[PDB]
Amino acid sequence: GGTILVVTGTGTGVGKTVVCAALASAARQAGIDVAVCKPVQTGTARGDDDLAEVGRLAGVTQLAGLARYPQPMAPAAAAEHAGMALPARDQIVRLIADLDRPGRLTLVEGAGGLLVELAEPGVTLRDVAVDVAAAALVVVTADLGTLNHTKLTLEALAAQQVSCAGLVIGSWPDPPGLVAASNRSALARIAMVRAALPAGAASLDAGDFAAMSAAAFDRNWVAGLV
Amino acid sequence: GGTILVVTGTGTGVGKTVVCAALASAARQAGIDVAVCKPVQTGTARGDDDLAEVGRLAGVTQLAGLARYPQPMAPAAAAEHAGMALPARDQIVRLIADLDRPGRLTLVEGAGGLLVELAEPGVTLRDVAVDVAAAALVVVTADLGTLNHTKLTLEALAAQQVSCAGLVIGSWPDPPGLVAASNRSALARIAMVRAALPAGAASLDAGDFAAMSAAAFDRNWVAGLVG
Ligand SMILES: O=C(O)Cc1ccc(C[C@@H]2CCC[C@H]2CC(=O)O)cc1
Ligand SMILES: O=C(O)Cc1ccc(C[C@H]2CCC[C@@H]2CC(=O)O)cc1
Repeated sequence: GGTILVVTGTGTGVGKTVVCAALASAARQAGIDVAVCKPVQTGTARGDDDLAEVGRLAGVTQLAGLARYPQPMAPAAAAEHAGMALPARDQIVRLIADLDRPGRLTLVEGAGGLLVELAEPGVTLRDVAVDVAAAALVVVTADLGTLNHTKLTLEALAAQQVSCAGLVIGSWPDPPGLVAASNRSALARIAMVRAALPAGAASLDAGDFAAMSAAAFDRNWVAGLV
Repeated sequence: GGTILVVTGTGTGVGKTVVCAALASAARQAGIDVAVCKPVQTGTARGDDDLAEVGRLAGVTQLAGLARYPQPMAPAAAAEHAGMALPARDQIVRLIADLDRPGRLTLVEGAGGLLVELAEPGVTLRDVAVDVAAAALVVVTADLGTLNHTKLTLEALAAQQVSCAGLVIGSWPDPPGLVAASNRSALARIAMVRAALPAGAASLDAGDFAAMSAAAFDRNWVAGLVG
């Protein structure tokens, strides 16, 4: 096959989706074919559609999903509220494996943090990454507390031999500030910081977002992904 | 010795200090001698003093500090900003060991989350807990995101065989929305929820705080903490 990368985060609302779009965009601009799988989407009642975000920000067309829940909650809580089960582990893993092909960078977005239940029973994006032999890109914030959450997430990855492909700071403030500046240096000593997306990047149009994305990542690392 | 509990949290600003005071208050009301220690305190330049707040809220007089740093940041960054060094591992252990005595509950309040560096090189409250044979009480929020952070924290505890003394929800909203309610039920399936402090607990005066504290915990769990 090709390269499967799961795009996780230290938590919820840390920029997972915008990073997935940024990497997608930078990889497409490197001539890499990109697909994104988001097996479970919640929050559809209020308009949440992370696949469409990547579609519009990055131009990706291979956008694979299995389930959509109206409530802006955890997949398990959203599915409980809807009275309908989450998808099965086999559906997620097989969808990703069917998406994966030579020459292609396939990004996998879960929901919230790394140990969030995505499929029955208590299957997580970590289990899925083990099953498809994917490495994990970990999206982190620049804010107070990001170091503990990052170290916690990287331990959980290594505790299951899920390789860490690096960190991305989901939102980099202007101008940084003492905590943000200190955190960025401390994060680099924990793992490779592959990018720090400027704050506000999620609101960019497709051309501006592509420009930002190409500049945010190191071309050689992107091109080395596949 | 007695019982040493480290009081940690899923992150920063989740209620560790108020939980430390609430459990100290509850233990003191059951006649248990309580000492609270804060190995590393930052933010002294804006008046942060968790030992002083624990003393204010719970009446604890046996309060032991060690390292203090002005800036309200992580210990490593706050020490580097002040031109100072982090304490060594053995200094934190000595701080705690000197407090430990039979019949006494010694609470060790961390700074930030569990894997925060408290001593060079990369020594965390988890290591300290191994060193002094302490279990860890994990303070959590009820907010969206708490389940992942709680499971991450508990996994990190088990990875070094640090027993989890249970969870405490540091602020419980009244009434709870769907997410808060769903989270409390899910949290109780991953570990014992020892208490759920009512929102605004940090503002209660001494009497109300002591009453809140006595209600928040199961008297038999508190009284069983130390013989
Ligand atoms: O995890 C990191 O980013 C590193 C890290 C972030 C924050 C803290 C403690 C904060 C700092 C000032 C106030 C205190 C409140 C608290 O005790 O949580 C320690 C380490
Ligand atoms: O960990 C918990 O407490 C449970 C939990 C919490 C939040 C999510 C993600 C979703 C939920 C809605 C917006 C968010 C969008 C996103 O962050 O991708 C998943 C599991």
